[PDB]
Amino acid sequence: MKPYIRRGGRPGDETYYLNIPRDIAKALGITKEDEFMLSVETKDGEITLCYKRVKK
Amino acid sequence: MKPYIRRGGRPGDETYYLNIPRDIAKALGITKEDEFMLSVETKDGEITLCYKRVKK
Repeated sequence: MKPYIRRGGRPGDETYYLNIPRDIAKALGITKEDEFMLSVETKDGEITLCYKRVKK
Repeated sequence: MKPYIRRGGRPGDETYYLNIPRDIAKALGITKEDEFMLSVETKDGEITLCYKRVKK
């Protein structure tokens, strides 16, 4: 998947999002109550964004 | 941090997103054409969503 990038009026106020596909979200029971801790790590010498579910 | 949940009619026809903080996005040079491969793992015994960049 490609990143989901949103903008406002002011230049440089853009925000970035990664999608959670429906069936993966459904299989994981992901809800608006969940909390994630984000780490940056290496997977196969490539850059990885890891969201660890910490709450709910 | 929490998920960015957007639209839905309620029935699991919702969409789920995880935010990349702007300066992590900037430090990784994230642009709209980057490609990410989503994998699901355990970290400290908790579910982790890992997004590996597979194309810049």
